[PDB]
Amino acid sequence: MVAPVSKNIGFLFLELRLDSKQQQIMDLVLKGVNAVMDTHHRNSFEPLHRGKFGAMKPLHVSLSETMMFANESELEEKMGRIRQEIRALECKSVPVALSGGWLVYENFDASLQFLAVGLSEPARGRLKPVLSIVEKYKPRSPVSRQPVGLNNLHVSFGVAQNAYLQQDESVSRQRLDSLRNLVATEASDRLPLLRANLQFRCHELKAKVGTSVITLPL
Ligand SMILES: O=c1ccn([C@@H]2O[C@H](COP(=O)(O)O)[C@@H](O)[C@H]2O)c(=O)[nH]1
Repeated sequence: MVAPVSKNIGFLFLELRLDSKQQQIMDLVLKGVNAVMDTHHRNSFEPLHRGKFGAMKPLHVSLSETMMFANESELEEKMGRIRQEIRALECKSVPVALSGGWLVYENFDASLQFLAVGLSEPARGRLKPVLSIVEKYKPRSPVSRQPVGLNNLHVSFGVAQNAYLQQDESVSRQRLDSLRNLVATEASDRLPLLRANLQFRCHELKAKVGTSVITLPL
């Protein structure tokens, strides 16, 4: 069939649309990181804020794991109840800001390594009511190995292929840990610039509902 996996799946997130200045800042930051990757013969991080023809692509804050409901109608009803419960909050908007240094997250099959920065403490705190609403409605049997919560809220800014994906797991983990050290020690000088400028106020959430993306106003 068509989309047999994604038909019952929902996922909640914040959409971060970069203005022209934020785009230029991320161009500059990632160019400096990738110069360091070149120097050290590592894979480069593809910038996540630009697509084909340099078209701007929004970044995101994931707010839920991949949620697999019993059928498509249950997915749509639960997403609608999340939409209403989020509207019912006093929240007119949620702020997004980052703090700390570079983090590198591996995806579920270790093929991709995401260069990211964690959300600042007040930004994570403002999302706790939203995260509670998600926890109330998510399916009890998870299909993701990585749950999404206050402890790992982040924005990813670039993504590299794991060159050691098909090597021994110990070799790949050693290369990932030295990569984490490498970007932190050698490619951190523009993080104050990134943290000062990659700040957002979101007036709505987004959800992937099956194959579609819908908007949940605050
Ligand atoms: O604590 C975490 C949180 C997320 N991820 C992974 O980081 C990737 C980037 O997620 P995101 O930036 O799209 O939210 C995803 O593959 C996710 O599974 C982790 O490895 N650990």
